Amino acid sequence: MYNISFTPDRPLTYHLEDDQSLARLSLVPGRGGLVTEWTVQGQPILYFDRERFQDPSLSVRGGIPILFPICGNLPQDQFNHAGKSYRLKQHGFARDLPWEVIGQQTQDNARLDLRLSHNDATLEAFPFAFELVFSYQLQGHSLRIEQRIANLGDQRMPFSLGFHPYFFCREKLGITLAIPANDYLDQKTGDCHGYDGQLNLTSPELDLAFTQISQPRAHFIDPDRNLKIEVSFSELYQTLVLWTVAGKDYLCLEPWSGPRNALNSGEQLAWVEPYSSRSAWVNFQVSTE
Repeated sequence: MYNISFTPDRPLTYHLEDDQSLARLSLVPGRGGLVTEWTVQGQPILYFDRERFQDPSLSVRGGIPILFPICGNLPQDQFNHAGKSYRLKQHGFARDLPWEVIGQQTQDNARLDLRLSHNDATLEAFPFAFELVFSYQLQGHSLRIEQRIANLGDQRMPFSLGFHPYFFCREKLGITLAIPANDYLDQKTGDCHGYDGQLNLTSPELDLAFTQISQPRAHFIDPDRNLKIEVSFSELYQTLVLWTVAGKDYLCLEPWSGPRNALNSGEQLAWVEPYSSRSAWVNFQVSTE
């Protein structure tokens, strides 16, 4: 008898936990400093397409992808800077590159520190000597990520930074929303719409961009699972995006420093002075309401 079998590929994965809160998280740094899965008391708070994550060429669907130096795409997939023209794919390249672990702490929480540095390939699509160090801290029932966006070059650096969390969500109908806006932008069509404080998340596809928010936070409550997921953030984030599609069980409540095409329009665009850096943070709190 002749047999042949094989174990698939599996990237270097870090595991974080608080055996007290029964919280465990999986972060795989070589794939964009990406948080893939997160569980509290064994229940999946994040959605993650494992099979898809197997073809290293497919975009990640689930977890918490990082958007830098832009969120969304650009017209013609480009932007001009100082006469010259540059090409950037949707959501930048941070999501597509490996990060290095430059730190670890286990006293006040489970803390993993990752670094993403510019390089020749990166400078070819974004001419700025950037350096990012993100800190992922896991405690009790929450996940906090702290960012330091640095410009190690000689001229101002414009940029956009975003987190694209895929929160687990099966029974969408019972979902209670709480987005601090009065209007949103259906990025699909490009038409605006009034927001009353609720919406049909059961619709075939919802791709809303709330670029006018009145609170440094937002959340949603799912009775079926009897718990709420709240997103809070530092002032670098001025836009809230909501992604969801019929079938796939996830609801994205994403904090963006700026909307699509901000690198070109200047809307909520951000800068980092030469040989300087700025910091920010995003927080994720789960509650058993």
